Amino acid sequence: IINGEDCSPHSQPWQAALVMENELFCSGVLVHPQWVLSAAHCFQNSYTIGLGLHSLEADQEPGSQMVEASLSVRHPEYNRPLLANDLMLIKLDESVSESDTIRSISIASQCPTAGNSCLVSGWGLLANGRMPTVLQCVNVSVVSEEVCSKLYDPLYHPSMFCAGGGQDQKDSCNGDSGGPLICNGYLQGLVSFGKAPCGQVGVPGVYTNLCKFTEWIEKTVQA
Ligand SMILES: NC(=[NH2+])c1ccc(N)cc1
Ligand SMILES: [Zn+2]
Repeated sequence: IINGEDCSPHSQPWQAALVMENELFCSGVLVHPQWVLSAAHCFQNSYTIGLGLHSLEADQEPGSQMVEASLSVRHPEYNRPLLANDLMLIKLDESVSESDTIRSISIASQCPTAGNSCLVSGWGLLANGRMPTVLQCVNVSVVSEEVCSKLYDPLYHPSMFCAGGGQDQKDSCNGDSGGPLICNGYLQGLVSFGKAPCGQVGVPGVYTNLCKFTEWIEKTVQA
């Protein structure tokens, strides 16, 4: 997250983290007590999801569950077109509790609207160059489908939407992938990609257009 701040301790209780060896590579979103939503390019044969964590310290977090899983469904249309349909559903090895630091969120019912101020959180690279210690928070608004489609032509696809790109250089970055983008208390999208370096004036970051997969996500979970 570039030019963000420290989220209020557990202000985003749906936020999830994907960890490999000793590091952290992606984030996710708890959209169901047994299902985590993330970005397809974060695929892994097996996962280790950290929930209810303001900091990546399971010890400093009394209320946090480091669950695991292995079943993950990538969208059939991922990367076709290139970078398109970037979303994936990870099924937890076990349900989770419904606590005050771990809560599932609902997926945006309607689609993005330009200028609509939203919020994105994650543990990716900071405004400077490093890894943060606690979840970062930054606010970015949605860009008209016109500006977005033109700015990223031909990579732009209906399964994506831009946000940010303002002169406040607020944007996402490596490590924030899969992170959640909330608008009006709803999960509008997920961190997908964007031109590097991050935080370029006029170059908003692209996210997954979840409103265009509401039917698929449901269908996939109920089977
Ligand atoms: N928002 C961005 N510029 C971005 C998002 C994801 C990513 N992997 C790299 C850059
Ligand atoms: Zn805490």
